[PDB]
Amino acid sequence: NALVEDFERELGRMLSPFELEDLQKTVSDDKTDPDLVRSALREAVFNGKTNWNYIQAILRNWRHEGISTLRQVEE
Ligand SMILES: [Zn+2]
Ligand SMILES: [Zn+2]
Ligand SMILES: [Zn+2]
Ligand SMILES: [Zn+2]
Repeated sequence: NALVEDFERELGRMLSPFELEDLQKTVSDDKTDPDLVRSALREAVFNGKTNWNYIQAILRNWRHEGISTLRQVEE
């Protein structure tokens, strides 16, 4: 999974089952574009804050504003 692979490379560690499951959920259940997830990861990297919770806070701030696809944030 390229996305998981992005996460593990930046995090420098494997995702836990819970994180793997959280990612599945956000993408399928919550219908979040994987490229939107990846751009939250990008933004955490660009901030020098590559940690799970920080990436999720970026995604939550975007979800609050009704943003679930990368086009909505701008491709
Ligand atoms: Zn990648
Ligand atoms: Zn969780
Ligand atoms: Zn959910
Ligand atoms: Zn993609």
